Amino acid sequence: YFQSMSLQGKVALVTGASRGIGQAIALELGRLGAVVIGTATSASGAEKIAETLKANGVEGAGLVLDVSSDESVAATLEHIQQHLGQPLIVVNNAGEWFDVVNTNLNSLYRLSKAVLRGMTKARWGRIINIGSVVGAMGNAGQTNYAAAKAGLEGFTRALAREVGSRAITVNAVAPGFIDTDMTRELPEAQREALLGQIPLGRLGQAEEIAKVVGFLASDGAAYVTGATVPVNGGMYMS
Amino acid sequence: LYFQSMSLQGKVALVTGASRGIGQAIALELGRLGAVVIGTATSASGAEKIAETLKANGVEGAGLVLDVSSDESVAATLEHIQQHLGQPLIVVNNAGIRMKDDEWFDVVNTNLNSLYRLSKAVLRGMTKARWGRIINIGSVVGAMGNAGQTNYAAAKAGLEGFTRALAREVGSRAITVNAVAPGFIDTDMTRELPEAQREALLGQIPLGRLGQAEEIAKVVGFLASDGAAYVTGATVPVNGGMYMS
Amino acid sequence: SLQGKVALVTGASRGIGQAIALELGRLGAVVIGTATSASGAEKIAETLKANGVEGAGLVLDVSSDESVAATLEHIQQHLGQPLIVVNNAGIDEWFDVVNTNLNSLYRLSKAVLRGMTKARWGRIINIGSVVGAMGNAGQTNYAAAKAGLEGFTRALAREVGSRAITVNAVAPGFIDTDMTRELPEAQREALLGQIPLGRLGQAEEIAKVVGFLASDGAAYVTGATVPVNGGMYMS
Amino acid sequence: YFQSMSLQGKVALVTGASRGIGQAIALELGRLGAVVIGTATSASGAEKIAETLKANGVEGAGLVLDVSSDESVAATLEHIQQHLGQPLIVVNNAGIDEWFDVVNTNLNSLYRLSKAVLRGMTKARWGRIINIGSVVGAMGNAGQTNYAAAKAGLEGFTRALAREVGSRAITVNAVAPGFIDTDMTRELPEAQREALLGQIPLGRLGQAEEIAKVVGFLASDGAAYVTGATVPVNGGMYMS
Ligand SMILES: CCn1c(NC(=O)Nc2ccccc2OC)nc2ccccc21
Ligand SMILES: CCn1c(NC(=O)Nc2ccccc2OC)nc2ccccc21
Repeated sequence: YFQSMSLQGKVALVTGASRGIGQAIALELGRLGAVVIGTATSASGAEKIAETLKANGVEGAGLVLDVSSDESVAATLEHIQQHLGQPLIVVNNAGEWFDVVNTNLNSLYRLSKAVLRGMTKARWGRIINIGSVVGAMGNAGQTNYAAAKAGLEGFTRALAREVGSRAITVNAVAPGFIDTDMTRELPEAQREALLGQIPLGRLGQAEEIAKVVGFLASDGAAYVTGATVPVNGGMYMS
Repeated sequence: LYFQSMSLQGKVALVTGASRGIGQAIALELGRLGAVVIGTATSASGAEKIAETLKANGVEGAGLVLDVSSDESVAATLEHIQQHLGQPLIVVNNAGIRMKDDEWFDVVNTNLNSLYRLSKAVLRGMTKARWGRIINIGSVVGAMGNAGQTNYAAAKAGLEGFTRALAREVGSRAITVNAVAPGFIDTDMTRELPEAQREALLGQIPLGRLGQAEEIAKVVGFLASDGAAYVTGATVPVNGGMYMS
Repeated sequence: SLQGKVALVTGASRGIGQAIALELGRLGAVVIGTATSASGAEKIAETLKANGVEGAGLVLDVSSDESVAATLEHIQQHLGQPLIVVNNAGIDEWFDVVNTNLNSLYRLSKAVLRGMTKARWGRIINIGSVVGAMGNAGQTNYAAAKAGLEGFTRALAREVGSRAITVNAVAPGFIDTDMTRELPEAQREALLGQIPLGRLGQAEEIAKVVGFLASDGAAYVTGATVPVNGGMYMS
Repeated sequence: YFQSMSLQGKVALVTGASRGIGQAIALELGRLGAVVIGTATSASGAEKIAETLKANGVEGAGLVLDVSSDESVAATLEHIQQHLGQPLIVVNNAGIDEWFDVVNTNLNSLYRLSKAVLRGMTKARWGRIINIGSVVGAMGNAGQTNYAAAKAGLEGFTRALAREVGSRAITVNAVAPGFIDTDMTRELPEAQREALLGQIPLGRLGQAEEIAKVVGFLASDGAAYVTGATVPVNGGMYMS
């Protein structure tokens, strides 16, 4: 059918939506017809999200959420339920190597567990996990990226297996080197070395992540689950 | 003249093995998205069936006879398409060629040699246009036991590696190369199963059902689009959560 | 040969852990095996003595910072620094189990690394869990634990490599243990039919791989997970 | 006079044994007690192999083999059968936009050889096939492409063949080297060498002997439950 009908009738929760990849996802799910709730860690972030949605003709809301807190999670979901409805599309974009991976996976799990009750009841759902962008400094940066990706992949596949019988899919998107504020002011030598390892020869656009998410949220992705889609211009780091 | 804003309009898509099943659903999905579609089969009747199926669904294009194992068939088929329809810039390779666990070698070797032949031939046009999409379709699970697993895991491993390598080679030209790896989709093999076997098969699939051909096609249609321009070298599994390697 | 080396093997009172303890001892290491109880520890100490292996049995709870620190201090004072460390002890449930096991691996590994850093040599070898149950939940849990094991092992290897410490893992498939022994004949048969070699693995066959990874000739292997599964791959 | 060697009584065929990794594997299997047949593509290679085996006290032979030729394969194996015995340990270390043809041909060669030696293993109900992957051949994107493609084909092939032959207690495994100290790496500029080392957690190149040791373990009885596996030997440098 028509693109702006793809998600009509669905409420999407997108964490970390005030800028960058998260904002582009919020706008793309809106354009596909979802009601969109974007989150930020501050009140002004939340308000910016609400304004950006309105400016682009997307219905929904901006909210304050801290995915590391049980209380923030439970309160936020109760707010959404009462005022907008049950979020059946959930995009986790809000985030040395050990602590970071362990904490991010704990956060994914907390949020996922909380939104699954609604999806179990509806017998339908989409959980999409967004991995971290390539950039960070070092052999340490490489270590950290490969570890986070490996944890993201394994988690996503496990959770998909658990929830599959309820027609809930769980997938992940693993970005490579994407043009965000974080990557834009990386020293020129690191940026160049990164470009030289990307077959397409350019950075990815936030919108190019968002499009993949939008597809995974759609009905035609209903038999994709447990998958991690790399969006990296052909640069594979393991 | 009619200019579409967010569609495959103006693109010519070649879909090999389009007379039934997955290939046919892909041909119809790319047509619905606005491409001109050339579907192929190894026989005149398959080609005719394709041409009729396109016309019934309002899709412009053609059914052609193509044998991907033959240099002559490949070159002739591409020359024909060039002259009459234009340069195919979306190419979907879906044509591949008691099941025992020794059949993996010949099948994987023949199919990769065919993927390579076709891909090489259509790359010239994509290089010249500085745009392209090559999308390789994997083989479905062909049988229920050990041999079935062995042959499916081998074909999927060859497909993944080949796709990633080719993507690296052509990336600088803004040509993406991806693959779609199906799991269990509705087939004769699954239809002719005893009820206990069918139920045990479904119990190995987290979603609890077989996949539809259309559900493969939708993933291919996305890969062909502009918004998948940064996806390359990837193999998207479409298997309801059933992962076998 | 491992003469002159002190090896710590967690979970050594039976099965895979015990076979690893005896194998490293046969290769000449001084061996400290651990159990969660005083009787387990004592059984370990008796087994080592019966096989002529110098070392000790100790009580260790890898989930406790105090147990870890105390245990390592005990070993340092009485036997020396453990430079070969084999982690074989482990604790909708896939999440908590994996998350806790990786937290334990990390705790122990971080503690034993001081001594390896000081020696400029080390071997950490993580043992994966055997397939724990038949069918989908068993597959989910096993694949998840294996995936977390592989990624963790690779990341740690990258962090400690410059100190000539290797970090590797061994991922067993179906091994002849109490779990597989208490299976009904029909289940056992169906299981064998999914294993190309057509038999269950022996605990000793895990121990031999570990014994090799502990050796000098494995010095360029790091970050690797060796599957010991008779050709049965699940993920 | 009597020593119990872990491969005593076994005949090992090692392809590509005249230098480097293949030679170190031939010497290692010999030290472990096997009778060793090393091959090369030329008569002088073969002779060099035979001299090296003799200098190290290893029984066996150097032979000319071209793994791309059915005639050379069948003739060479028949020769070995008649004069030395059935090779029950086989180590494939011989190889020849080019990624395709190289990988595709090497896997076709592995298959030809493997198929030919399997009848003897089937008869004995015991075997070891060990496939050696290519070292990283060049710095840069093409080098990465070719290396990742070869490794991916090697892994998939090795796992499939293992599945096919498992019921006969024949194991099939691969060893995937990273950067090993040989002529290619020995002659890089100091800045490139230092940057290469900085991508290897262990901070050094691997030795040929360190690949040979892993092979020697895989050939042993204690590796009997390892099959289908690809052991990376790369100092922690993982490229895919
Ligand atoms: C947080 C520990 N961890 C994990 N996984 C993890 O924590 N959980 C996990 C991993 C795989 C599958 C399911 C999981 O549940 C968290 N993967 C890692 C990879 C590299 C370093 C650490 C990793
Ligand atoms: C037919 C031999 N073969 C090949 N042959 C091959 O040419 N593979 C290949 C070529 C280019 C790039 C990647 C490749 O494999 C992943 N790949 C296989 C994978 C699994 C089982 C057998 C395979």
